[PDB]
Amino acid sequence: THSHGLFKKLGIPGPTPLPFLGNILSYHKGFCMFDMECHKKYGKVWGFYDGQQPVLAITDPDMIKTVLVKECYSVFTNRRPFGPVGFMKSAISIAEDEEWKRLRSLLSPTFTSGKLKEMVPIIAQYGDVLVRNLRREAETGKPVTLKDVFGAYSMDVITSTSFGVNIDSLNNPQDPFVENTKKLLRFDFLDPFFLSITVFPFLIPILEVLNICVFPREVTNFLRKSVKRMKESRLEDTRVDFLQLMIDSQNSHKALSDLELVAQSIIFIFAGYETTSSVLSFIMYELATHPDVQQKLQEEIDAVLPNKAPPTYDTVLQMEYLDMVVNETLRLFPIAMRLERVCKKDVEINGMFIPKGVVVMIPSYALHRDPKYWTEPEKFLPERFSKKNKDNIDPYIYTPFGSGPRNCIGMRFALMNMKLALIRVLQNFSFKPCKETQIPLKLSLGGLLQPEKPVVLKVESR
Ligand code: HEM
Ligand SMILES: O=C(Nc1ccccc1Cl)Nc1cc(C(F)(F)F)ccc1-n1ccnc1
Repeated sequence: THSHGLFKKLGIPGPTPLPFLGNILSYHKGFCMFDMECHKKYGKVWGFYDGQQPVLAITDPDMIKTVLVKECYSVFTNRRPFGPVGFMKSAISIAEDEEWKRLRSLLSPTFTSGKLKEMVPIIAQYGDVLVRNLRREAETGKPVTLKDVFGAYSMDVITSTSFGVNIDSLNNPQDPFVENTKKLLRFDFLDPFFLSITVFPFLIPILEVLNICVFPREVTNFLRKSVKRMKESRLEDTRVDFLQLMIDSQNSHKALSDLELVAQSIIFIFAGYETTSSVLSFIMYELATHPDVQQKLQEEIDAVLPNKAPPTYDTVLQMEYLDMVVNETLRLFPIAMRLERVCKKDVEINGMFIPKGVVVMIPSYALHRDPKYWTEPEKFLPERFSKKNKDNIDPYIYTPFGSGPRNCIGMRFALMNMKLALIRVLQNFSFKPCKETQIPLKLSLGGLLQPEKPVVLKVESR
């Protein structure tokens, strides 16, 4: 069509596109598979079309450095729009250009290491809540789905970190916080809706004026009113909360708005609910099929934390083998699967012309399983990140949280929240592969990096 000849005139390889659709039909196996194939059959740089949108994939570590870090503020500043957002336009992950830079500057102190030390005790409380619910699940003698026990833990952590709501989600699934935020799941960009707007981006403004938001409107309105209630109730009571830290910044760039505060509060829930639980389920599955790693980690946890001691910020950063298990699992399963930046101007990077409007993509999943930089990439060898071998890895081929000024702002929080859970559960429980567990676990063919079947494992007291 009009823009389907852009990659041919630049001498860039890629799958031949079909009219009105581009290469969306090649998504029959999902983004992860499709990127790995195009890597094998085209080399280091290739291109494809999401409808009429040209997407350029780069794998050179220097080019990834230029896009994500070097020329970030100048050229590659924003991600591609993904649908009708409504008032959630002010979310930091959705904000663009000057709005994003202000929001990140006014929200960066919220994710300091010092503020994280102050949040460890609160996250610790629901680690003990997790084992109690896990004790009953283990005594039943039946396999346990890890997605639900971790989702309950992640929900409990989010409600206590973002707000002052202290709830046991597993046994109290009736609080309006628990019910509405339970629907804040990841986006399957290969479902009929997101596929349709990817081929029909012209329908996004139509959806917006219909007040059709990508997020559930009932959940957003409830959470906005809840913050309005809490903001008044916190004043009447006159704290360690993502909200309170934002309140303590609003009263003292230019400023942060009341609606902006609500928007960022919801995005923290959206960025943390399933992502933490999904990675936690992935981590425990890999420990069950490789008990040697599970044994050494359990021994290391007992060494740093004798007599089932409670974890502390400093002790968590001390445990090395736990950091190795988390990193290697993220290498096998980068749940973002991709990193995207929009080229706002005509620019040349590392001797390559990038015309304005092209979406530049970094295939995180494809790079993390590339035989070039990784040895036996299909295996779970957590020793790759040993202190001696933790330098050979290129920090721009392994990008689980992204890189540059637009990386995951909650990387330290997520890593601490995940590790705090892993210490408590492993030092009390051991996990064995039940029959229903798929030993060669298969990944889903949709837009999410999730297993084909929910991971079920046998759990027992230690
Ligand atoms: C283990 C779970 C998580 C993983 C694997 C993950 C990964 C990522 C990735 C790959 C990005 C895109 C970075 C890039 O484009 O350069 C991102 C962005 C972001 N994440 Fe996370 N994330 C996780 C959890 C969280 C949590 C719990 C929070 C909230 C406390 C959070 C807050 C954010 C924000 C605010 C951004 C956008 C930052 C920006 O646009 O400037 N993430 N994350
Ligand atoms: O852009 C993303 N990539 C991603 C990261 C982790 C897991 C899965 C994915 Cl696909 N995720 C994202 C998107 C939004 C937006 F929909 F508002 F754009 C808001 C928050 C996050 N997010 C999740 C975890 N950390 C950040």
